[PDB]
Amino acid sequence: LIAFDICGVQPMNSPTGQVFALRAVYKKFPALAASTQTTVGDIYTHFFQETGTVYLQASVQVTIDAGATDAAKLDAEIKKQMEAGALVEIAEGMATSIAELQEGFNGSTDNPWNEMGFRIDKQVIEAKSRQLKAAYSIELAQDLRAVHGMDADAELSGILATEIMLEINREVVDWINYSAQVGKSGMTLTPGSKAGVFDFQDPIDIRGARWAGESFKALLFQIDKEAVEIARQTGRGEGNFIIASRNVVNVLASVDTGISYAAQGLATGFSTDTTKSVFAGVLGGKYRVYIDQYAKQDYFTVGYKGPNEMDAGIYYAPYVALTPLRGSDPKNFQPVMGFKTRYGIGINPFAILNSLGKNAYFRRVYVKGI
Amino acid sequence: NLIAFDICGVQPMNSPTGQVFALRAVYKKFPALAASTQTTVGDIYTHFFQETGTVYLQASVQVTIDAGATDAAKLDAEIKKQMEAGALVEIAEGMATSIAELQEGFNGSTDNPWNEMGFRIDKQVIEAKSRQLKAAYSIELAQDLRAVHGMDADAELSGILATEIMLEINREVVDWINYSAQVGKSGMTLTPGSKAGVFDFQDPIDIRGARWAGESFKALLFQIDKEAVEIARQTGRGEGNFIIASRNVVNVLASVDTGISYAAQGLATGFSTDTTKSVFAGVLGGKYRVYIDQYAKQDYFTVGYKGPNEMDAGIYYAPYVALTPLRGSDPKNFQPVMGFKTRYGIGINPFAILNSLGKNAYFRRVYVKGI
Repeated sequence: LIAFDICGVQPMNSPTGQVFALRAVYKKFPALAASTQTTVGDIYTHFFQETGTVYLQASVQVTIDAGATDAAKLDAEIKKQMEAGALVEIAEGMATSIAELQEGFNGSTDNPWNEMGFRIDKQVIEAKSRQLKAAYSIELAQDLRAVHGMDADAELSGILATEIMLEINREVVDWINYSAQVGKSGMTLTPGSKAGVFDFQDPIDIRGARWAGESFKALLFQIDKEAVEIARQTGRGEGNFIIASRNVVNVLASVDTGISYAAQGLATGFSTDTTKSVFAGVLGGKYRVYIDQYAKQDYFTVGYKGPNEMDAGIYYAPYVALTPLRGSDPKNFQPVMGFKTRYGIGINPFAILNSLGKNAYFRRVYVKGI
Repeated sequence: NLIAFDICGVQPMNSPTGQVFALRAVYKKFPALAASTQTTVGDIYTHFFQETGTVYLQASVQVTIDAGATDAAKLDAEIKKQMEAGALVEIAEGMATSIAELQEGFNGSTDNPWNEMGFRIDKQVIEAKSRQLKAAYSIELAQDLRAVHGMDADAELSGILATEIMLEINREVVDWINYSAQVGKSGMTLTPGSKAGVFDFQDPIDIRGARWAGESFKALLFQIDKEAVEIARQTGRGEGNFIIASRNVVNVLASVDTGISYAAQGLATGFSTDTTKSVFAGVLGGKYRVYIDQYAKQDYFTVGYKGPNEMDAGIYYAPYVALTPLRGSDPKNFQPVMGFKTRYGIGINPFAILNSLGKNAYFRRVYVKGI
C-alpha cells in the first residue's frame, strides 16, 4: 500500500529526470482634521495618538470639532463619531477601494496587457534510491516453515516490502513537514493566539469552548483558516488534504460522524485486514486526511492538491520499485532479502532551501492540549 | 554540416534532462648519509646539502664518506667529489619508488590488499540547452534573388543559416574546451626559462635555440608532445589524441611532417568547388588528429585526449534537437525571418562549470605568439 495521492507524480523512466509545476507568477485618503465636514461615503485618514491610523468612512455628514486643535481632543471627537456610527474603520479594504477608483476613473486603454498570473516552471530530479535488508536467521526460516507450514522467507520478504513502501510514504510526509510554512501565523492568527501552536486547553484557540467536544471542533475551524491561507498564497484554491498525527486524527475523527473511517468491518471481524497505510476520509467534505504513522510529537499540516499532475507543490516520480535483493551473509551464510526503489522528488520552486518553511501549498501547525 | 565533435563523447538524449557518463579516475626514510658512512653499491642514502635542500644518492661505489667530515660543509664537499667521481648518483622520486617496493614487497602479506580499478566512473545531468538564429533578411532580395539569379532565395538563406548555427554550436564546444582546459606549458611541462602558458616563436627558449622556421616549428611540436604526456599522466588514460588550434598555428603545424593535413588539392585545383571548412585538417605526426578553430580569438592550440568509449572524452554533447525551423516576419517592417533552434546539453568530466574552469585534465591550452 502507498499514499502518493497528495503529490504530483509525473513518473520517471530515467533518473535526472525532471518535474513540472504550475507556479504562479508572483492611496492618500485625505487626512481627517478638525473642522472637516466629512461627506457621506467619503473616506478620511486619521492617526490616533495611540494605535496609529485607520481609514474612516463617513456615514454621517459632520464637522469634526473645529476647536479640536489638540490631537488628543480631535481623537476624542473622532472616537465619539465612531461610537455614534458617523465614522467607520477599515484598513487595507479601503486602500483597495481607493486604488481601484483612481486607476479606473483616470484610466486609459493604452496597452495594459498582463500576463496570466502564472510562471509555469520545472525542476531536475535524481531518482534517489532507498533500500532495506531482511537480515535474518537460518533457523528462523527453517522453523517458520517446519513448525506451522509458513512460507518463511517469503513472508519476511512481504513484511520488508511493506516497510520500504512505508518509508517512502514517511519521506514524502517529512518533506511536506519540512517545506510547509508554519501555520497559525500571520494571516491565520487569532490576535490572542500563540503563533504556530494550537492548544486545545487555550480559551483563545478553542474560541471559548467547553470540554473536548467543542474544543475539538475549534481545531477544525483553525484548519479551515489554514486552508484559506493556502488558497490565497498558491492562487490555486483551498487546501484539499490533511496530514496529521494519530492524536490529531483521533480528534478529527470525533467530529464529522463517520467520515474518518475506522474500517469498522475490520473491527467487527476482529482485525481481518488492517491496511494501516491509507487516508481515513474527507473532513468537512473538504479535506482528505492521512495518518502520519511516524509523527514525532503531535501536529497537523493542511495542504492543496489540484487535478493536474503539475499542481501539487510536491512531486514523487517513481523510477524503480520493489526490486528484490537477495543473497546471504558469508559470516554464517544467513539469508539476505531486501528491496530497492528509486524515484526522485521535487517541489514547486517557491524561490530544498527554497522550500524550507516556504511551501505555499502547505501550512504546518504544532498541536498541544489533546 | 559536420559536428567537429568527432573527438568528444556524445551520449545523445532521448529527453531533455538528459544525462551523460564519464570514466573518471579514482585519484621511506632512506637512511641519512653521514660522515664516516661506508656506503654499499646499490644502497641509497638521504643527504641534506647546505645548499638547495636534499637529494637522494645511490652508491655505485662502496666508499666511506670522509669520516672526519663532522662539518656539514666538509661532508657536502666530499659528497660532491664522490658525485663527480660517479660514486654517488642523484635520483629523487625514482628512488622513493624502489625503497617503497622493496620494503612493502618484502614485508607484505596475503591479508586482504584488494586494490580498486583506478576508476570512479560517474554521471552528470544535462538539460537540453538550446541555441538559436534568424535569417534577418529582406523581401526585396528574395524577390530579386529569384528574378535575377533564378535563386530559390529563402532556400539558400536557410542553408546559410543552418550552416551558421551548426558552426556556432561547434564553436561553443571549442570555447568550453578552452574554458575548461588546463593551462599547458605549466608545471610538469615547463622548462627553466619558460613563460607559463605561452609559446613565443621569437623566444630562443621556446624554440630551444632553433635555426629558422623548420626547427622552430618542430619545437612547437615538441611542446605539443609534452602537453600530450601531461594529459596522459593526469587522466590516467594515455596521450592526447587530438589538437584544436588557430589558423596560424595549424598552418605552422602543417609546415612540418610533410603530409599531416589535407591541402584540399582537389578543391584548389577545381577553383574552390566545395570548401567544407568544418572538418579536421588531418593528423599531426600521425599522432594527433587536428581541427582548425576558425574562430580563434587570440592565437593558440589545445592538446586533448579521447578514447574509443564515448564515456572517455572529458567533454560531452548530447544532440536532442537540431535545426528545428523558424518562420515568420516582423510587422515593424514586415521583413521575413527563417531560422533554427537546436537543443543538446553538455557535460564535463567532474574533475572535482565551477570544477571545469582551468581544471580539465583531458585538455591543455597553450597560446602561441610570434608566428
